[PDB]
Amino acid sequence: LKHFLNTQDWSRAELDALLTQAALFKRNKLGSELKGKSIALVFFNPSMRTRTSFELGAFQLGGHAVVLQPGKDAWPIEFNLGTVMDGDTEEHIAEVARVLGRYVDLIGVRAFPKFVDWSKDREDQVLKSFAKYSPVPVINMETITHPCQELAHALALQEHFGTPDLRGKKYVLTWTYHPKPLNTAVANSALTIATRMGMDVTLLCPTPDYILDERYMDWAAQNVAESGGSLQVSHDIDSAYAGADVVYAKSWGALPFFGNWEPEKPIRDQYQHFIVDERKMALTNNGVFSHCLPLRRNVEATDAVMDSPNCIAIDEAENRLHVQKAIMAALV
Amino acid sequence: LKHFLNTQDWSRAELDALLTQAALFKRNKLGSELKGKSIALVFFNPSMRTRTSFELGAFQLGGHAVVLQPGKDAWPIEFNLGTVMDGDTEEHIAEVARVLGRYVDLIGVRAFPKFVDWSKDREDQVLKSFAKYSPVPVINMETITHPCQELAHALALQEHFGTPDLRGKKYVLTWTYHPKPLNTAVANSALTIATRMGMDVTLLCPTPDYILDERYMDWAAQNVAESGGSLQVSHDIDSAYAGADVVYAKSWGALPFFGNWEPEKPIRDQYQHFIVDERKMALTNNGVFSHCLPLRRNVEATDAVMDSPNCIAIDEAENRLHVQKAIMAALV
Amino acid sequence: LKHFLNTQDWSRAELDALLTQAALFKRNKLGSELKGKSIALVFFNPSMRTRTSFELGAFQLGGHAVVLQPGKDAWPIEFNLGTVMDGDTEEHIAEVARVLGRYVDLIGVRAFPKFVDWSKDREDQVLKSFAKYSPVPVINMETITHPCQELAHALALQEHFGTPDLRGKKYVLTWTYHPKPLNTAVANSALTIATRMGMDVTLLCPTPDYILDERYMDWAAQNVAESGGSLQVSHDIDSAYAGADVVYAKSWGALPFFGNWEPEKPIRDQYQHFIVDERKMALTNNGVFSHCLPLRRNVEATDAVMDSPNCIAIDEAENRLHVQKAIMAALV
Ligand SMILES: CC(=O)N[C@@H](CCCNC(=O)CP(=O)(O)O)C(=O)O
Ligand SMILES: CC(=O)N[C@@H](CCCNC(=O)CP(=O)(O)O)C(=O)O
Ligand SMILES: CC(=O)N[C@@H](CCCNC(=O)CP(=O)(O)O)C(=O)O
Repeated sequence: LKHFLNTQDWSRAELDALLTQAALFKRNKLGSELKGKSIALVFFNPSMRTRTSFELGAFQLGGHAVVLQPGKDAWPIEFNLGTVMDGDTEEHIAEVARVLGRYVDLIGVRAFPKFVDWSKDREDQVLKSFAKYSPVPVINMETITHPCQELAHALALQEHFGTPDLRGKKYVLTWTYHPKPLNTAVANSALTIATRMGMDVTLLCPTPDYILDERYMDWAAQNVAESGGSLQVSHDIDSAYAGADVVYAKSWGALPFFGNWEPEKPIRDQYQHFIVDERKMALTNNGVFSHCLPLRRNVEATDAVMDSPNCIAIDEAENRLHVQKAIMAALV
Repeated sequence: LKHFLNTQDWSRAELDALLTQAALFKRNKLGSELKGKSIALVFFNPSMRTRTSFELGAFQLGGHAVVLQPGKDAWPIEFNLGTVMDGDTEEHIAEVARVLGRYVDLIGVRAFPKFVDWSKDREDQVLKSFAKYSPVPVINMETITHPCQELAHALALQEHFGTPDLRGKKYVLTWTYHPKPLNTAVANSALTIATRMGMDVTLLCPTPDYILDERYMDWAAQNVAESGGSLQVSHDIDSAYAGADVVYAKSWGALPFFGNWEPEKPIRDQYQHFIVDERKMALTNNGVFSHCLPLRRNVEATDAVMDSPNCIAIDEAENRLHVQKAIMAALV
Repeated sequence: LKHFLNTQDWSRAELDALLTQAALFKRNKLGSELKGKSIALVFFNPSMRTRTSFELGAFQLGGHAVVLQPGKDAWPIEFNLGTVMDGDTEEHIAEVARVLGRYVDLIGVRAFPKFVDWSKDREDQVLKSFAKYSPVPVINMETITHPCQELAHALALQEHFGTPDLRGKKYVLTWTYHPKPLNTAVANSALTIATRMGMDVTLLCPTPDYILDERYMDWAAQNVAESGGSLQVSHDIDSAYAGADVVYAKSWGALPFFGNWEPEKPIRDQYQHFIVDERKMALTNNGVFSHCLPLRRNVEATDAVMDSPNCIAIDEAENRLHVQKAIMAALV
């Protein structure tokens, strides 16, 4: 059974096919690829674009999406094995995935880390459990990676430059400020797809404590050696931005501080100058700027940058709809 | 771009066309006016009829409604401009409206005042922001006015009297009791449409403190001079009800007490006799009674009045579906 | 007007017709029985299978389900008559049911007891009120009985044994452990349908305090005399399980302790050995095991039992979709 858990699991040819089908769907939005079919959208965390785009995507292809929120409307779910369920969880994922598999044709799942212990969060237990027990394809709607975002982002870049080949472009993945410590998922995914696409990637972050999990740094290294791109880490803003063709910003909590955030608060607070403003963008090669959203204006990026004609964030957001339709079509 | 924010923004001819299309849709509920199209229903407050009628209306016309609740499932939204978003809000309406505009064909928004400062609530910031940033038509699902309710109400009245021309009828908009201070929206809208329709309107309320915002009293004055109706404020129950053809009740907090409600509590509590009962309705010219709902029985109106054959509240509620379908059809 | 409140209200012929239509729908899932029609799914409590199966069932038959949660998105509802609504409830069921009746073609309602006073909960006020005031058919999505579960369960059994005739089979309805006191609905329904089907039923529970309400014991007695089955209560595990063809487990709070649960805690806690494990199932005649779900593994039933080929819980869960489609088709 084929699932869409990570782009890293897919061959470059398969990903190129997905991006092309996405472009095709963007030209002809209504279809029958999902006629009479359905997808269960399981959300363990908030969402506006993901829920809306998947729900509309299902509708536009003749199917139907059922939106579920365990702990809210649906019953809370247990993922650990062999435990005595006398706690807060009401049922086990074994039953949840098997039951949904009798109803729907696809299952999407969104589950952010708990931010208590990265050793536990990095195992991707929720997503892996759905893929293990589900008799139908499972789609990652964001856990510790965000593959749907990767493709929406990639398509937006190929559209901007007018070509599917992004090799040679200088890509800057920069950490940015935020009052709270967030998920590294989008950053992990950006690093992954940017290198898979063969760009010259620079991971710009405040300190070594903000470097991404080795798993993704390794994927990136492997992707560069295969795509012909490059990878490097930087703690110097001006050098990183210089000559950049693309700048993608995202805020995330330092992995070393999982379960111990109050000491990280003062640390991030002394780097709010990482905010993407006109000055930094002016150092780029008339580069484009994007963000996965939701975005806090004048915190992660300034009003000027967001409203500049070089910001393609709205186009990338729109593309979530198109690439997800390609993903669902491919899996059914 | 044409939006449906207030009936006051529309010409009488346009409103008559809407009411006629609504009557047509009531005769032939299924259609293809929204085939393959979608509407985002953004709710910042509770709703039963509005969510249900819009959702079903979209379905019946071949489209699909996506229901969103910022702060619940969707991310909280910032509306103020140029501020540093380090608070509770996660994203700005500029991005929210632009993104939704890439997904849906229409956006409906429900956002009640915050009841802290009427000077701020009366600006209609949420609705105006959606209309400003959205590339697609925006529909008022109730903010400080409730135009969809106005048309459902108007159609019910024209149906009751068997004619679209309501000129000459004595219309009584009466305040009624409620344990809590509520939105003036429905009252503002009733005053607006009743005068736009050319009826002889009487705004019956306990004291001058309960008179509606000048904005609506002015709209009413302008509407009367154009429709041939009349407007007057009253604090005397029996004189107002006498010979009335229509009685529309709604409870609302006195505008002067925004941000200072505890002193208003004792005030409203001494006027619970404003409740619509058989005695008051017996003073009317065999008039009809209606309410926008939800309604607290034996508080806002008695069981007898609600169950009387003169109560058209259920018909008005049904009409929300028909007039909203006419509105969506007109905007697409 | 015909509603689906309880199987006990339906003749055996009508129920057999429903089960047969359910089997037919399971073979041909897409249809037009609900084309352009809609159902309002009103949930006062959590749900995963019920919401998902009804929503998908409506979609597969060409209709649309509107999911409502009073107190969450919809307004809270008052059911008592003639009271002064100055409390938490915003509107009365009289208005709610009448309004929904102008929008949808069917109304489903889920409302568990409040667990404070069984004398009040056993009256089934919510369900009865919807049936009383609704101009359209009402469907029980679980209140104090769970008729939809009864049919899904019955169909799964007929499928397992390869025949609609279950007479002669030894059926064991056993109480099982759970940290909290739960609804007797599923148990009441199991007892009802198992006897209606003519099986030899044994109600196995810890003590006389866990025996079901007389109403259901009476229905069972009446069903046995008509179907040719049998009914008996047992407090001995091994004797009950011996030679059983079917074992259905469910946990529920002792009726005598409604409104007084802390003293019941120690009582249930001394019977957690009622859990369905391999040892008890090995005493049966290679019998099948099922549960309505959600199920707490290693509490209500062990991992071994849940994963055994004799467990048909997933099939019963799937059948909720098919029997509910038969129910909606029959009522429209
Ligand atoms: C603040 C916060 O927690 N952010 C998330 C955004 C995820 C990407 N964004 C999306 O998928 C868009 P939507 O479907 O509207 O959430 C994060 O940090 O990973
Ligand atoms: C108590 C309360 O806050 N009431 C609202 C009712 C609005 C009109 N009513 C509707 O639009 C019907 P529904 O869509 O079911 O809310 C108010 O006072 O403005
Ligand atoms: C723990 C709890 O409260 N359980 C419920 C389960 C009801 C039957 N189960 C269903 O209808 C399945 P779903 O639609 O997913 O809830 C009870 O005890 O009655």
